[PDB]
Amino acid sequence: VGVNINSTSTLKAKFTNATVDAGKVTVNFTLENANGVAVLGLTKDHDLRFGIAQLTPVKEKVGETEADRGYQWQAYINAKKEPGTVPSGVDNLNPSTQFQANVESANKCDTCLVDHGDGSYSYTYQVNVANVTEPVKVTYSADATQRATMELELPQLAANAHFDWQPSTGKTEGIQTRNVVSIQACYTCHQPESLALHGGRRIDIENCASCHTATSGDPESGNSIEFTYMIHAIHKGGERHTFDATGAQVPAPYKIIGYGGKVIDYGKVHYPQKPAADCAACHVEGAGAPANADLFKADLSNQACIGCHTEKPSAHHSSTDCMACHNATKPYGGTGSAAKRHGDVMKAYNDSLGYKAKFSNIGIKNNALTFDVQILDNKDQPIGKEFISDPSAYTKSSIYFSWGIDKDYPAYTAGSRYSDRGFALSNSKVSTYNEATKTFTIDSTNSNLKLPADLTGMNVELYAGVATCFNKGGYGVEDVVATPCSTDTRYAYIQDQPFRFKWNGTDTNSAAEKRRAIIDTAKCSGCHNKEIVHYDNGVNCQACHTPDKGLKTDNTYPGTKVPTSFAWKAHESEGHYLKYAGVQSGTVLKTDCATCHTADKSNVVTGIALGRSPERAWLYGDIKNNGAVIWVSSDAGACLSCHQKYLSDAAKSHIETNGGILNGTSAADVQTRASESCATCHTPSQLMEAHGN
Ligand code: HEC
Ligand code: HEC
Ligand code: HEC
Ligand code: HEC
Ligand code: HEC
Ligand code: HEC
Ligand code: HEC
Ligand code: HEC
Ligand code: HEC
Ligand code: HEC
Ligand SMILES: [Ca+2]
Ligand SMILES: [Ca+2]
Repeated sequence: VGVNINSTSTLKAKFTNATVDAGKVTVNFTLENANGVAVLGLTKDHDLRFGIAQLTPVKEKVGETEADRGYQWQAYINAKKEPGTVPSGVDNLNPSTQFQANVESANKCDTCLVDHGDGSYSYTYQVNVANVTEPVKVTYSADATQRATMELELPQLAANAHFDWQPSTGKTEGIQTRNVVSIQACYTCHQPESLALHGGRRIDIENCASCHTATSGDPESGNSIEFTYMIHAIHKGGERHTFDATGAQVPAPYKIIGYGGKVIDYGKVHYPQKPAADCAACHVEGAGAPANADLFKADLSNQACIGCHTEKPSAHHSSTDCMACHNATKPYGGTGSAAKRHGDVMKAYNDSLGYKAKFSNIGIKNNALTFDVQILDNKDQPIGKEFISDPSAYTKSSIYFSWGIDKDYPAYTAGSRYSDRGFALSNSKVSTYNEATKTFTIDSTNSNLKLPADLTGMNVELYAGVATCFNKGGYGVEDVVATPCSTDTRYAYIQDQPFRFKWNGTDTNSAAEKRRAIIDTAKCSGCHNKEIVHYDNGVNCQACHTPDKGLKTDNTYPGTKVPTSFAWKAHESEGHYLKYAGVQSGTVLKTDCATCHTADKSNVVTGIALGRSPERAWLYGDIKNNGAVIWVSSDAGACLSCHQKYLSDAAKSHIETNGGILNGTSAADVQTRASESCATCHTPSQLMEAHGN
């Protein structure tokens, strides 16, 4: 007739209805598995807890007036907490008495929970919601929306459930809500486990909001743990700063002190988004978005701003009433609302999404490469050289010519390096600017380019690693627009696809051969947003960062020599493996190859398919012979982008027994002795399972 709770591998809790009788709350809910079969045997002695809160309209008296704060969750269960253990030698703390909302455990009431034997249950709260005054007062209103929450922790799973309803009417639809964000936006950056918080027993956003209330804080740090403030502060991370009385910028890390005085220092957090002002990463709007998704522009909260900017966001700030000056209805002189000012930041990047390069007159003059190039805005109009950016003296807006782009791009040797195939628009030796057409003419004559003997049949590419200058928002600045580069401007890379074709000697109309699918760049962009690190015209890093690219010195690494390949840069990046980095939440784990690599509709990681480029030879350093230049076969070198440092003898023999090379003197040497059969066993599916997926 049903299935026992202590045996079921899946569980779904659903509230059906709720009732309030003179402060007495009774909720009704059902338990079911994935198939929908009733789950029986839930007792009070299971890790079963319940919360109850009101969505209360809040006004705040700020001086001689009241400001609307919208609706805030107020739990009926709160406790007053004096600070427990506070660690010493830890800065940025201010221990003080704080309130904390809580749930009530069912095991405290012998007659509160009823099993109906059919998969449905009824729970009567131990708290009376009619007159809660201490330690935190909640003025009950039957017209106000109430939220019941339940959390359940079993051996095999943890479950949450919530229920919003209006007591006066019994409506669950068409009532005041505070549905702002969705867990799906969080999952764009977060491993689901990294958001299974506390015991791993708290999963749903609605549960978070029910307990992380505006009146709650951490006693041992003195920090607010209000849902909005906390999440903002956390993600501002190491970029959270403030200004003292002298007007100097000082770090303001958000720290939470917990059990035994342990320190979670969110100053260690590095938010991956560039720029970091795009609210939409969490505040998603559109079809299927939460009802109140536009609350981040309602301008009803100062705490919300303070979460990221603190109370002194500049040397010139003195008042803390953020909404008095930063709003849309009646802004302060010289400034604007958050939406507008944050909008100013985004403007340059949003514009650059419509910026592209137009190539023309491609050919050969005196056995040298030549071509014309224009840089277009989002009106399809050319921009002057004054707007073209040179970010540094070593990083310049340049055009990069590539060949063998369907394989692994040109080899890193004299004449075919990124620096040999690149041409800066500001370098008069190779670049000439026509002012009447706003067009650059490039000639490879005065360079170190070693063009292949015959380009016929080759899949070539012209890549525009180009950025454009824009002004910044600020006092009295109404609009952010393209601005000739200066000491006060900022740059943003243009965003287009590299121009690719098959060389025939006559035209650029013949399509080029496609390279294998390796990574899904939309995944890259999901976490990083507009740009990643440098040369951020899309994700075309593999044009410079080749498998045979020169070794780099890293004194913290065995042999003091590390590769510089694209795969290495991504596989080795600290933020891609947050197990012992950051706050160790495992938010990003490189072990999950589907984080970056291409996967089909059936969730098969096709991007890590082996043996698709047998002719490839990687460049590594021998961790024994002081980072001595060695050469590694195709599939092995892909594995050694993570496995090199702690590599065992048996593992080495495993490579070699199966056709692998780990001691080449050259690439040709490798191709001679290489005969890999790795794709027979190490398949995409078994590689995922081997890494814990
Ligand atoms: C009440 C039953 C809560 C629920 C539901 C959620 N949180 Fe929680 N959280 C709660 C308290 C009382 C505290 C203070 C702990 C302290 O040391 O003072 C916290 C703390 C956090 C933190 C800080 C770091 C940490 O404790 O590890 C975070 C990041 C946090 N809470 C997140 C969080 C999330 C995402 C929740 C929904 C899944 C959530 N909390 C629910 C109380 C309660
Ligand atoms: C994910 C890391 C977020 C980023 C990026 C931004 N916000 Fe946010 N915001 C986040 C959460 C979890 C919440 C609470 C949702 C809830 O159910 O309560 C919020 C809420 C806000 C609010 C509303 C505050 C209130 O009315 O009480 C505002 C005004 C707000 N956030 C502003 C804001 C802005 C301007 C952002 C871009 C700079 C931004 N947020 C980013 C999580 C995240
Ligand atoms: C974290 C998700 C934030 C929230 C919440 C708020 N702001 Fe913000 N702001 C954030 C970033 C990453 C930046 C870019 C500057 C930086 O610190 O890196 C900003 C910037 C501003 C600015 C200046 C705009 C500019 O051109 O630099 C203003 C005036 C501003 N922010 C105001 C503001 C207000 C009023 C907020 C509450 C509604 C608010 N911010 C929240 C990150 C975050
Ligand atoms: C009127 C007295 C204001 C109050 C109250 C707050 N802000 Fe402000 N802010 C104000 C002006 C005139 C300016 C300069 C114009 C501009 O848009 O930059 C600012 C600027 C900021 C900034 C950006 C500063 C910088 O990037 O160097 C931020 C991040 C900011 N304001 C945030 C902020 C917060 C969090 C506030 C509440 C504590 C707040 N402002 C109040 C005017 C006024
Ligand atoms: C979320 C699961 C991510 C995906 C998908 C990608 N990256 Fe990432 N990356 C992420 C984080 C949290 C960080 C740390 C940010 C920091 O400032 O330290 C990073 C970091 C990088 C870096 C270094 C950035 C820097 O030094 O400024 C690089 C070069 C990088 N990531 C590359 C990269 C590429 C090419 C990706 C697509 C295959 C990609 N990342 C995806 C989180 C996430
Ligand atoms: C040629 C114009 C390049 C493009 C396109 C990309 N990178 Fe790069 N990068 C290049 C050089 C010559 C160097 C210095 C030596 C080295 O190989 O390390 C770098 C450096 C990096 C680094 C480390 C240094 C740093 O700034 O953090 C990283 C993490 C890196 N490169 C990653 C990276 C990514 C993600 C790219 C696509 C957006 C990318 N590079 C493109 C040359 C070139
Ligand atoms: C990419 C831009 C992210 C988005 C979208 C969200 N989060 Fe995030 N979060 C991100 C990083 C890089 C980190 C640091 C992780 C580390 O281990 O260093 C975090 C951290 C958190 C935490 C703290 C977890 C812990 O202390 O154990 C929480 C509670 C958290 N993030 C919550 C959260 C929510 C609710 C989001 C949706 C509104 C969300 N994050 C989105 C990066 C990103
Ligand atoms: C994002 C941080 C990644 C994670 C997570 C994983 N990989 Fe990756 N890998 C990444 C990049 C940017 C590249 C190079 C892309 C390019 O254009 O050259 C790679 C490369 C590989 C390859 C080579 C595939 C081929 O040549 O056809 C393999 C086989 C590979 N990576 C394996 C792999 C595994 C097993 C992972 C889980 C442990 C994994 N990758 C995660 C970026 C990222
Ligand atoms: C960085 C993204 C990696 C790439 C590329 C490859 N591997 Fe990996 N692997 C990586 C880590 C951090 C770990 C440890 C896992 C853990 O939970 O601690 C592993 C582990 C394995 C294992 C299992 C080892 C064990 O003792 O059980 C296997 C069998 C394995 N890796 C194989 C493998 C192969 C064949 C790869 C090239 C195709 C490869 N990995 C790439 C990180 C990374
Ligand atoms: C079937 C006979 C396989 C062939 C062909 C290849 N691999 Fe393998 N690999 C296989 C198993 C059953 C295991 C785990 C047990 C073991 O004997 O190691 C592995 C392990 C690896 C590892 C992980 C080593 C470690 O984490 O210490 C790596 C890095 C690895 N294998 C690489 C590799 C390469 C490059 C291959 C093609 C030349 C290859 N393997 C083939 C099964 C089989
Ligand atoms: Ca605490
Ligand atoms: Ca965790």
